[PDB]
Amino acid sequence: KDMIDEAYQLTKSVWLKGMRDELKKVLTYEEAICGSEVSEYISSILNEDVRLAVQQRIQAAREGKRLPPMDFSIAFRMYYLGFIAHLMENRITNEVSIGTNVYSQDWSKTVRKLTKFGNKVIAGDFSTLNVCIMEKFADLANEFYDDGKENNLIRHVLLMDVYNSGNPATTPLNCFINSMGLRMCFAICAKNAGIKMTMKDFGKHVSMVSYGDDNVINFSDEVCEWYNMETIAKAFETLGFTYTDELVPKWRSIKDVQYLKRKFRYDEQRKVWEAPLCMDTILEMPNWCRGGLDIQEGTKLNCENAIMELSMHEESVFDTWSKIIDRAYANATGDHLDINTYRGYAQERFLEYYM
Ligand SMILES: [Cl-]
Ligand SMILES: [Cl-]
Ligand SMILES: [Cl-]
Ligand SMILES: [Cl-]
Ligand SMILES: [Mg+2]
Ligand SMILES: [Mg+2]
Repeated sequence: KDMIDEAYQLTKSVWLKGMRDELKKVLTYEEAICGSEVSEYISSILNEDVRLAVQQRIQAAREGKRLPPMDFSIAFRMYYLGFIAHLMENRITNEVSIGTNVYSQDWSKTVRKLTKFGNKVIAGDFSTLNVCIMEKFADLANEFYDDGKENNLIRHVLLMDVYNSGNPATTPLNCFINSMGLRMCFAICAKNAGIKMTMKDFGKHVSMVSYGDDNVINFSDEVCEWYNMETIAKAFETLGFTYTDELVPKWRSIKDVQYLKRKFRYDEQRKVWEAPLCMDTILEMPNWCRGGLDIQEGTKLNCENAIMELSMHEESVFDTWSKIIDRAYANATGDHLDINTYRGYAQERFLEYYM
């Protein structure tokens, strides 16, 4: 139907909150590669044979033609990174989790946003192409920049190669499909159960957040018997997407759900919301070889980070596994880790993010 149009308008209101004029510029080739001092979120990732290829790509886009990988990434960043930097500066309340600092108050902010309409909460990821939602991503970028007919054509041409290209290309795009596809699901879930609500009632019953293809969705009890994992998964295949649950209940609680390979843990003693990383991920950070074979430059640092990551689980888990990781590294290398205590890591996070 013409619901893509109302999805797009609702989303725009949300995603455009907090606009800064200093960010509505296409970046120079140098800014695209080494960042700019306008944002903490525009940062730095032959020297003149590829600039000549970016040039060929930009001009060919200006006349409507697209070409066929590093030059694509720099171009895309030039025309889109200010927008992405805007989403990151207004993160979480704008439904976009790109830029979340899980060691900081962002995590409790994410929790405050996913408990806004009660206790029911779901999570999962989508998989496929739907060029009608993708199209509108170019549109919303263009609406953000307001910089002329030519730039708009370039954003539309670049977006057509994003999936075949990189990380900053598909990740905010899939965030957009999330915010869009789940307002659409809300509307098609109300027609199949004959509820006299419209997409403008989404923002009164649903709070959501996304990181690329992965989301967490909070919804009120009022809407929960017709808008939940079961119905939303079905609605989402009407749009061309499989929508699996990470790990089928109709809802859960914020403490049961996994997001960015982490969980929402409230620490009763230290009264704080923390982001324990899955042990299966933590435990692939060290090199366990007892002969210290492929010890790379970052092996020591990888071990230290794994142990820092243990400090956001309960203390029992940090006490068990930090000793295991510490002894393994010692026997393998004959060297030692510089690690902190449990409350030492907690204090590190307080001094840097709560103060
Ligand atoms: Cl299509
Ligand atoms: Cl775990
Ligand atoms: Cl987990
Ligand atoms: Cl071994
Ligand atoms: Mg993912
Ligand atoms: Mg593993």
